Amino acid sequence: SKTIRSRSIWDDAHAMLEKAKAEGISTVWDRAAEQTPACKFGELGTCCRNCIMGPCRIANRKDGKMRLGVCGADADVIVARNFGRFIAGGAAGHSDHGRDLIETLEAVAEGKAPGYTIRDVAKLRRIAAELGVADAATRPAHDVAADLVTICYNDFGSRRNALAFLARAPQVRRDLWQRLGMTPRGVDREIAEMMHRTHMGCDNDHTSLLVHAARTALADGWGGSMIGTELSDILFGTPRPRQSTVNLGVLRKDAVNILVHGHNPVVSEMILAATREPAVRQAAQDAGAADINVAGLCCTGNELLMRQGIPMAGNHLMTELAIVTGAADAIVADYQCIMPSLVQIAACYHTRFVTTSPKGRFTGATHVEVHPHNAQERCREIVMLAIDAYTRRDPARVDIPSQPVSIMSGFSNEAILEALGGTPKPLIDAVVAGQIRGFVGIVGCNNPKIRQDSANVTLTRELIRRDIMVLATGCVTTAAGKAGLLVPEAASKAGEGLAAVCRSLGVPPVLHMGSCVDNSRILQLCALLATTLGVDISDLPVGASSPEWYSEKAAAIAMYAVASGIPTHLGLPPNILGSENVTAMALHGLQDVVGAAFMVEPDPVKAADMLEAHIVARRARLGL
Amino acid sequence: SKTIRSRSIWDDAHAMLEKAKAEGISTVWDRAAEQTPACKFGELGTCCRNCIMGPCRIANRKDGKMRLGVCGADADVIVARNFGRFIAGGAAGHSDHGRDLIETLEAVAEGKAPGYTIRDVAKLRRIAAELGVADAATRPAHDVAADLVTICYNDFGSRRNALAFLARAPQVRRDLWQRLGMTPRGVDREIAEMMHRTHMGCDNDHTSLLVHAARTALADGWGGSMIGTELSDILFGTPRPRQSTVNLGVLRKDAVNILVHGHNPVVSEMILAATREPAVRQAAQDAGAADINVAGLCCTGNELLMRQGIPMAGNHLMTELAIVTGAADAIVADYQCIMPSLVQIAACYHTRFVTTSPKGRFTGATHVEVHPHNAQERCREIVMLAIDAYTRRDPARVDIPSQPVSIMSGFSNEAILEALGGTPKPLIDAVVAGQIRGFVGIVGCNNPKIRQDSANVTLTRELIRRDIMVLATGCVTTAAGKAGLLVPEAASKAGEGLAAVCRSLGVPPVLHMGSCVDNSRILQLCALLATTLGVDISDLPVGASSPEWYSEKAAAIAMYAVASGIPTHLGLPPNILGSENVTAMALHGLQDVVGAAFMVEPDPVKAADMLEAHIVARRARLGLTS
Ligand code: SF4
Ligand code: SF4
Repeated sequence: SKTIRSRSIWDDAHAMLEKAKAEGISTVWDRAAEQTPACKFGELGTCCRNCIMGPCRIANRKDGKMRLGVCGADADVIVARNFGRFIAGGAAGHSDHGRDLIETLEAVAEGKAPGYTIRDVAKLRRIAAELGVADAATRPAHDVAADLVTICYNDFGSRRNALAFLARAPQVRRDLWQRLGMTPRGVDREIAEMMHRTHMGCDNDHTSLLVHAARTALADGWGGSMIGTELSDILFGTPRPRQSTVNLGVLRKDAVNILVHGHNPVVSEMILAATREPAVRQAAQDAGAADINVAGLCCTGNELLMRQGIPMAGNHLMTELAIVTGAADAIVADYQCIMPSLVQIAACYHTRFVTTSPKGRFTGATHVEVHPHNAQERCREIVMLAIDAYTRRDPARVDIPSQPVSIMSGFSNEAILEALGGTPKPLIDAVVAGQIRGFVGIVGCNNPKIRQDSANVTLTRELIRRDIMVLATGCVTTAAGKAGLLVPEAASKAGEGLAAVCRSLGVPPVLHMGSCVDNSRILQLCALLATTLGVDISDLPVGASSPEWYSEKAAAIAMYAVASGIPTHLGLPPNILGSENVTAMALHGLQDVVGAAFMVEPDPVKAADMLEAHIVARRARLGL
Repeated sequence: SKTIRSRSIWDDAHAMLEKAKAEGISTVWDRAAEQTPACKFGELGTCCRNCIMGPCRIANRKDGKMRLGVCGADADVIVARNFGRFIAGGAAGHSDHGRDLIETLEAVAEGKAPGYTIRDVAKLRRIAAELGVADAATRPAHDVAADLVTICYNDFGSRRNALAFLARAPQVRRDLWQRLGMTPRGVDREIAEMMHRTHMGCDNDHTSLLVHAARTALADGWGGSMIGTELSDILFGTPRPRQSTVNLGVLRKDAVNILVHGHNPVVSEMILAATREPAVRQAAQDAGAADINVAGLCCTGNELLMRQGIPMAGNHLMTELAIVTGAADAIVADYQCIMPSLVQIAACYHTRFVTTSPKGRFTGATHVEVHPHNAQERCREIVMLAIDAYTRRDPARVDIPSQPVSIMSGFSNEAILEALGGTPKPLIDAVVAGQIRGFVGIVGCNNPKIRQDSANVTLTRELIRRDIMVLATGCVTTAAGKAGLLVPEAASKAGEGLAAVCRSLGVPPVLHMGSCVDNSRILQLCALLATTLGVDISDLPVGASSPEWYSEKAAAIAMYAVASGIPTHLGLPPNILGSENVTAMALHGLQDVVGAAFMVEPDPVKAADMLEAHIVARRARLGLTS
């Protein structure tokens, strides 16, 4: 099938697309084909639905009609307001995730979270001292956790002048944010102000609207996401380099396969612990299974990969196909980027679709709500439902298509610095010498409009060939993994300088740094290098790219990378092209304001050319 | 012009529409006509733009295509998510307003707000004692204010189980909210969670989404709005009954006319103070003006009316027409519902359009940013700009069309209770006796799709005829005022029972209770009556109506009225009709959950029939006669 081949570059995707077609199961690609018309105005950003004087659409007509909304708003305001709410939704996704981590650490500190502990007490004391907890090195760990909880909760209040983790940014970058009015003050406050600004008759200046969009996204990267990353390491362990596998072949015919899906490790970490209890393992053996096999999907799978080495079944557009294998006995979901089509496809088989969060409700799903105080009990119940569903699996409909590909994961900043001997100096020297010319974080998703992982893999190959080290998060993890680029042996596919540095360190040329919230690790690493060198983040030879993005969260990540001084490439444009002024601001105007701008380029080789050109220019301004 | 007559019921609007037509000035009605080819999918709520796998539209096609979005979401999820974000935008409008009041009270308590004071120390001590401030009756006033500021800020945090003012609601209503998962916890938090829930692949159940929409709106009415109302009374005075005038005739040809527009009294109160300084009045007289005349627009005008008796120039669709009079020397705006067309229309005259808030930026406006620490200085500078613009006014293009209509305003709950002798008992006795059969809060805006104020005025007349007292806020204030219903003499236009009670108290049959944020006053009054009688708010003979609404803030008000147990009528439907399940939930399903539901009815007489039917049924459940 030429159509099936055009939808992905992977054999395991192709095999399940054939199977789904033979069984009459429609997938995300089929629904994408139906929605291709949609609305030109929605794509251009020139449709407004923010009050019922409208809806209004801005058109270019010879009679001059429909140039303004009923309230008088023009294309610039309407597009900027739509883009702002788009960003606020992405920031809110990371905000609630970070807030949930605070609640969990507070529950542990109060002794009200059976089965949860502080896995990394050393990191707890370090982070707490960094944020100003008195005597964080010597006081009882639960006292220290409670004080860190109070600081993090205060960043979710309305009385701070600047977020707590913002102190990591170099002084020149904080002074710039202050002059611009971009300093993030409260994680929830910026989201709430954006919704106020975008109400009819509030903020009607596209420049003002975009400035607060930067402030809202900065409250994510230096707030919601960074709190989520650091507290997750404290609760569940700081990642260290380890080996694992990826693709649909990680599912086992002889085992109970449980796929964790969503973003929150607070649930998936306890699911994993439940599968290790003797009575639970006995129920699986009583059912005829050889073992219980947990495999990861999306960001919560990335989290289990970084901290436990749990194999990854696939990324965004693989999620439906994982059920089509016939071996998915249960999907355990929390929230974000869980396509509701999985509920209907699970109904085609024996698969149980289990929801666990009060925020992630899916009509028709089996809801076993998980909170810290009952997670150990509830996650036990959830694994038992998976074992029961295993006994109802139809063996004739099982087809696990591929053999898993080996990967190396767990490259937190702590692991990176340890690999360098404890300081960033060897990394700076390699950059100064030109063996590593720069770094690019590839952090994108999948999008049905782009052949799955074609741009992710091509861009990754292009960059490491040019001695540009790649930092991979999100869906790119599975893409780079299946291409065999996440192992130390892949240095043979990097340039001479990068290959030599990788072989001397024993690391791959592509470092897996975690989930989408773990893009905050990349902010931290950039901030560390800039502070060490005494320059701004906008002076570093760095870049960010999302070749196949789709979600509001990806746009928020791109926005706070740009606002932090990181040139950011997107494979597809956001819904803003209906305003030339907003588009020019995103592509060019922001360069004069924050020292970086967006790039839109669907050709991954041309994308690599543009990212390299920025890296080269920044190398020149550093005198290298 | 038949078209001009069809656009409003008021003579002052007709004259300015005729004037605008001859001068080639397009108004909101003209732009509404251009946008009448409104997207069907946007109107039905079945278009989703929440990711760039889309946009997606759900259609009812013969070939069965486009039944689901690319992610698999159906019409129920897509409509419920769009409505949730719609509600969050309205709640965020009130949230930021209340937050600004907290900052102003904090600035006063620290002595960093020249020209601001605690105007109502007595209410400060009462509110602070109510929320748990230790020794609020005797401690220094600035110390008490600082502790109340801390309590209010904590409601804008993420560590509360329930908002502070939620304790006003009856226990039965709080227990119901708790079981349903509707208890509002943080003013900003509920807004943020709604944006998280409506992200792709998060909340994909329309019932769950609608329940959190109720929780988000409750964080407004019992949080952002209620904090805004009470702190505004503390900072600028608790309203008491007073006389004033309304309509475009409140503008004076011989004076410098300054129109305050927006929602925040922190700015308009200092503008008024600036126009009262002797040196500023001297510059106006030196320029040839008899005086400086401040007149109000929209909610900030409602606030100046309630606390200072400052006359109101007009409501939503009058804002453009006020500049067309040719006598508007300056518009001073803060934020919310300020149409950016005013900037272009001001450019057709001498009028200065001044913005004052970092949140309300308008391209091409004159920005003089106002904060508590510099408000006294900046507002003086702003009034001077108005005097200068007055000297450039074209006398030939001036046309102030009408004579002002007298109104009575200032009916805070404190004023109502004082008129009743200090307790609600005389009011309860009148309801039990059947002289006052029920209460309806009419809280709507204007909408170009409805002839201006035709439904607002007709519904108000229908209700008071049936002995149903009307509580008026927002744009309804100007509507009821211009019809002469905001004066005690209007008791002659009410039924026999309501007229007798009004004459016994000396009050109009329509009580102006303030701005849109002051709908929290109506929540407080309903909660007080329910608590006194030992029943739920859903047992009281009450209703709420928004016959001509348009904004997200209006939908948030309607949602938290319903969620609090108040049957709420809307003249126009929200963009939800593309989902029958969501529509059925809003119109019927919610009745079984929170004891009230939405009503959509564009006929104001039928709306009065439906509101009265609920009042009668609740009267029976209380064991009262009709
Ligand atoms: S806010 Fe303005 S542009 Fe948007 S729908 Fe309302 S009237 Fe139209
Ligand atoms: S969230 Fe779902 S329905 Fe909405 S645009 Fe994205 S794919 Fe389409």
